[PDB]
Amino acid sequence: SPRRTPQSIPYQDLPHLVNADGQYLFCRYWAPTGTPKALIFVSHGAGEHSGRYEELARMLMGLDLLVFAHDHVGHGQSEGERMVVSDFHVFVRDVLQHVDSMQKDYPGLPVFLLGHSMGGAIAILTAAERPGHFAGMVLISPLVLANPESATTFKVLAAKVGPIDSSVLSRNKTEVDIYNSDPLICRAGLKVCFGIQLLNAVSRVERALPKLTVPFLLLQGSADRLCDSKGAYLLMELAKSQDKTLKIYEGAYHVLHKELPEVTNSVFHEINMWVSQRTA
Ligand SMILES: *C(=O)N1CCC(N2C(=O)[C@H](c3ccc(F)cc3)[C@H]2c2ccc(C(=O)OC)cc2)CC1
Repeated sequence: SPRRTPQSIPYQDLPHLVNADGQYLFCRYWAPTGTPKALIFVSHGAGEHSGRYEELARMLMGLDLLVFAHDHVGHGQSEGERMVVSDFHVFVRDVLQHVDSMQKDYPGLPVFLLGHSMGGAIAILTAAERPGHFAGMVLISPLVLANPESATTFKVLAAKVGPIDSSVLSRNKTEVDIYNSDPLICRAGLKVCFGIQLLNAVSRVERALPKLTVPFLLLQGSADRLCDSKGAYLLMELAKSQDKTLKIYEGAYHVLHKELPEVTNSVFHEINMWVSQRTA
């Protein structure tokens, strides 16, 4: 019987990969017409999927980069129980599988990571697992901090065994409406087991910072209620990277690449300049 996405589309008709656990991951590619100058993997956040990066990926592809992504396990069109992961390292392992496959096909090219929220924690853990392997990282409100009250709470709830208000994601109301009606987004509350894996991700990110040397661009909104801006300042201070830059968007919420047009246009421009300077 054909393996199908959670939306019932056969994987045989879609770009995909099978991970180390035998699970099908839905893949996306945005390849330039000419020979690519670099590769870039796009790592999405919790509850979302790779299609949300369509416009950013088309901008990167226009700079002669070959952009690629997959929906993380338990997300979007990939297999797995929704927003469940046996251990957070599965996300890192699967990104390395896809990166290694692309590097086999395009040897010699520099490879960048771009990650938002949970996807940024995955990008940090990926670059920390292979020091010197990546040319750079673009982090948009990465998940690097855990609230201590939620942390102790989830540990006790896990020893025994609510959806986010979409308006906190962005000040751009049309983008909030798009988010609320995308069938590939999981807007359900956090499962206790997955909350534990996000706390593991935060703890692992803390331990990786003394070894994190990859160049990075960090974009953070000052009014982000999901990833507090304090974490972006701590990441700038604690990462060992010789090439690190922070840009703060005053008043902006969490999803900077889908924020008010003035913020989104600046985010696209800053990522373009940063990646262009490091692929020249
Ligand atoms: C990006 O993919 N992410 C943004 C942050 C989000 N998140 C945490 O880091 C919080 C959390 C809580 C308990 C845990 F056990 C593990 C992680 C969770 C969260 C933060 C803020 C809110 C909110 O509504 O603020 C107003 C809801 C959830 C993970 C995904």
